[PDB]
Amino acid sequence: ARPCIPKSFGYSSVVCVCNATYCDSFDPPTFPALGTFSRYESTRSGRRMELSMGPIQANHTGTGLLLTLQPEQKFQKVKGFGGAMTDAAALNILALSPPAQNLLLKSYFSEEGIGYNIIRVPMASCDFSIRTYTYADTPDDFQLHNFSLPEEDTKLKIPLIHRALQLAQRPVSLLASPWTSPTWLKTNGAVNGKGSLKGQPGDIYHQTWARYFVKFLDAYAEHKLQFWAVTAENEPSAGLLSGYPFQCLGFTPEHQRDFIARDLGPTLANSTHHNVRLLMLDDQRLLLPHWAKVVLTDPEAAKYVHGIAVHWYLDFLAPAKATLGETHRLFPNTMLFASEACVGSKFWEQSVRLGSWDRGMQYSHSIITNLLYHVVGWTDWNLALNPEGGPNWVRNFVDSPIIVDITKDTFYKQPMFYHLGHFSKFIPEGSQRVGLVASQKNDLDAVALMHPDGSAVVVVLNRSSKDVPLTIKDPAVGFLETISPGYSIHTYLWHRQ
Amino acid sequence: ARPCIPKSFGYSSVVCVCNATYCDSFDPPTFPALGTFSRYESTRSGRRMELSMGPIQANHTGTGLLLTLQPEQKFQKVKGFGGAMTDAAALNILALSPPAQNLLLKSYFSEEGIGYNIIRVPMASCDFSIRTYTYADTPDDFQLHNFSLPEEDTKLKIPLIHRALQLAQRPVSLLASPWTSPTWLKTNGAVNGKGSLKGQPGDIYHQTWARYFVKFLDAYAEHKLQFWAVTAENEPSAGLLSGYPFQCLGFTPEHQRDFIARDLGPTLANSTHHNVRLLMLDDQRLLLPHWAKVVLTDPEAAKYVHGIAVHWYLDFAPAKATLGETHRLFPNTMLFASEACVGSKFWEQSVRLGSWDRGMQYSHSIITNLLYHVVGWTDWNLALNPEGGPNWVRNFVDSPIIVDITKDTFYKQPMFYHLGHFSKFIPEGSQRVGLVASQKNDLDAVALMHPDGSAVVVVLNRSSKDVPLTIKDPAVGFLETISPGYSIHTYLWHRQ
Ligand SMILES: *[C@@H]1O[C@H](CO)[C@@H](O)[C@H](O)[C@H]1NC(C)=O
Ligand SMILES: *[C@@H]1O[C@H](CO)[C@@H](O)[C@H](O)[C@H]1NC(C)=O
Ligand SMILES: O[C@H]1[C@H](O)[C@@H](O)CNC[C@@H]1O
Ligand SMILES: O[C@H]1[C@H](O)[C@@H](O)CNC[C@@H]1O
Repeated sequence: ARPCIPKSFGYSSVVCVCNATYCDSFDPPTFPALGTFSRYESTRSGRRMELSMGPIQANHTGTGLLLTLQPEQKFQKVKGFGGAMTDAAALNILALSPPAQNLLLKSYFSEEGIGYNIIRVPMASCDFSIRTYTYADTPDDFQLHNFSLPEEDTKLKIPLIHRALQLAQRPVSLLASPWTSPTWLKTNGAVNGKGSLKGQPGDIYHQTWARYFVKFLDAYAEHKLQFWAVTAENEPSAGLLSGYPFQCLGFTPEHQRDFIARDLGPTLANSTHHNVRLLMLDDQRLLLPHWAKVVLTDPEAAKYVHGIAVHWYLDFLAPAKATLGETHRLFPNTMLFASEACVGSKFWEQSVRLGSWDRGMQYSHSIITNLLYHVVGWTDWNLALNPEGGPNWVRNFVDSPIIVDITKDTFYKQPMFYHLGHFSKFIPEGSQRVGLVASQKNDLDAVALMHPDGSAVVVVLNRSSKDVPLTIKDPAVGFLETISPGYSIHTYLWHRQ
Repeated sequence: ARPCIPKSFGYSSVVCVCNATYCDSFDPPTFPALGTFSRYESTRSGRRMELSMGPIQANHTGTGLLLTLQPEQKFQKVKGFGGAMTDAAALNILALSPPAQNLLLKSYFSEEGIGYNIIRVPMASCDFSIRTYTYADTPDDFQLHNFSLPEEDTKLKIPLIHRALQLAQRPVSLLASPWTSPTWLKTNGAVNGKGSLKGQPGDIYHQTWARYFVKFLDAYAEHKLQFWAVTAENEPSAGLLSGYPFQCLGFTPEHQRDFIARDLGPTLANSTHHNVRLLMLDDQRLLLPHWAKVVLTDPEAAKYVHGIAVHWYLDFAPAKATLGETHRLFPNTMLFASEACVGSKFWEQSVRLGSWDRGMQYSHSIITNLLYHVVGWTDWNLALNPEGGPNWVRNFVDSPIIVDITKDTFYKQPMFYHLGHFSKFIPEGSQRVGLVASQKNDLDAVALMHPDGSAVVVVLNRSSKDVPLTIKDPAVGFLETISPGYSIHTYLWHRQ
């Protein structure tokens, strides 16, 4: 429908420029006829999810790299893909003119964009906020008589969420996560730094905090928003470290276990929101499988836990298999879910690198490794940031797939946006990842899934500089002859009957 | 003989203040009779390797955790402990007046201090230099006729090293590591960034680079200094990273494999320096076991590799899966910690004067290393200024001694004493042995056997609670003690 308007900022690749009247968009999706495949291509050299089609060949010799589909090797089903509606993201989106806001939201949520179906919502303030607040800042208000949603929710977050759901291709799932409790529930009486809930699981500080989840959900329900899930706490390990700079609330895995068992599970289970799922951890995978053991080998906490949530930030010093794989080995019936990722990365590179192809590859690299190790979904951090990677009240600036330039009523779609798009647009909720074996050692990253309609989707990422010729075999159908260009990512689709 | 002069700077504990006429020091060791032990204690509250003594008796009065010496279980033998004489360390030491310099050097190398017996020496410049330079900056000098040592070596590093050896109670070993080759040998023609050697193992570029190691060893040998070992490159993986900010030289594990096999191994071994050890990796431990499998399964490379050098940064990949697994796979190739440092969280503060937490990080990681077969442990810069500098790129990192040029004073941090709890009492040749815990506890502990047969046990308490403790020697009896919250003890006793 409309192509990328490219612009260079002197990094490895370009961004796609959008404004009030223009943004790159897709045509409505069409089924490739049986015996054909669809290919979506993005390249460092400038191609941005271009649609092309080819034949599936009945025969193939000799020769070189072959990746064979295994429809009988069935693994996890997919929950979905999305990002976080933080104070910082919402504030940036709304600072644009209304027509630019819509193109922005369609890019993420529409069928003319990348079909996101998860939105993470912080419960009150985090570091990507411009002030600290919780929903119950009256000291010692154990009854939560003064619990209320501030404007951050009622004027920025919630209206943006509604407009996304309205644009949305697919049913959208909301995920909620707290950074800090009110400061009077905490041993250090501050939103940041080392500190946890006062007293012990089962007591009034613990029961009040559990009740605060219920009040949060009650309040969102009044604005016609239902949650798919909540996490027990964002990065519980963070609140264990002295001088921790921004909002946190410390739990050892034992504390989380008992908090879930005593307070948070029963409270949620006895509320009108009993169907909301609870995910534990919500922190770096380096904490697995230990954290999952402590919590899930206690059946009183296990009965309340639907899933384990993981953060991507390092990560690089904890190989998937030893963390993600082991945990699945031990609790195959507790889903793994990536609830937060950003870049990053690095201490000598700027927070925002407009046009960075490398950062795009890190996303898709991580998404593929995640899928290969059982993870059922993936959630980017901030949906939009400014060219500084903010705002952020502790200046903890990071990058985002969409960068808003408020003076120019313009936004930039980075490579990360598209690299994400290669998964989000084409893997709906209910897809099942399947086997895919390589006939020879290669430099590609690849993953195959089965769409709920029976069709196939395979994503191939090439992080080397060299083109790599390859064929994908599907026994039901034949052979896709293709080439993977250096510094590219392709998604391949085709019907099976 | 002289106690710590404490000073607080607002962090969890104190530094010890030393200057031209005063520094904290030890008396010569003694050999207490069988049935008595010596304890060195440092606490966050202020004690600094304080010596006391007591009895190891036949009756067991304690009721809590029991640690039993098991001398029959024998593990790795120790190579030693030390730190890096970088350009920055040397500049910092040399900005003190002479008598202050001596007290500093004694703190680390002397019997009166902590008994260091390793020095790592960068081969030309790294980030802790105040300028970029190699030993062969003149382009296209493939025979290296113009190879030479600048002032940083001949005026700063080398004199300091000679003096450290004059003072040292023990034989000191030197370990050398390159950050970058001459830039005209690299794919990118720069000192930093994504770039390897040009061409391929075997060719003129590789041959020249390998010869540069020999020229370096010759040059130091003219200064009457011999090396124990060299690493094949500092952080080879760094140079695979686009825009890497400081001096680097990229090798994939295969490239390191082939460079050692074809060039570095043959050249070193066909030189008068054939006894110098070669250590591979010299990088984060997350690269293990993989890097070890690639290099060490090719017999042509393996025959040249004495050991695997690891950095601790960047550790927070577990010990078992890296060090444990690498030892299982290659049990006759020593593991050695070539560079350790802290390591500041982004809300810090590269230098935190008096930080007890950083102390604990050092001793905790030394203990973990000992429990996973590592034979040696090298700190990074011997000394830095209060800004954690000089560093030509950016400072991130603290150091056990902080020099204040303007007051002719230097500060010994908790890191210094945490290292000392080990380096002072574990000489080269010491062997790690069993130490069995009777019940789950929060302590970190390790036992070793001195070459003279005596026991050394280090007990670290990272919790805030006092832990009542009994240590048992099957040969002697029971030692009743308490490990206070936020403390580190070293226990020493004779076994016959
Ligand atoms: C919007 O973008 C297109 C560039 O594709 C351009 O022709 C149009 O003028 C832009 N609008 C504004 C207000 O700059
Ligand atoms: C050096 O340290 C000792 C002990 O603290 C002290 O008595 C002396 O004054 C110090 N020298 C200077 C110049 O302050
Ligand atoms: O608040 C999040 C930070 O803003 C994000 O940059 C990475 N760290 C984890 C935290 O949950
Ligand atoms: O030059 C070294 C750095 O100065 C040290 O701070 C951390 N490790 C990376 C490098 O090998």
